[PDB]
Amino acid sequence: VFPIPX
Repeated sequence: VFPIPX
């Protein structure tokens, strides 16, 4: 989930 790579 942006900004999270996963």
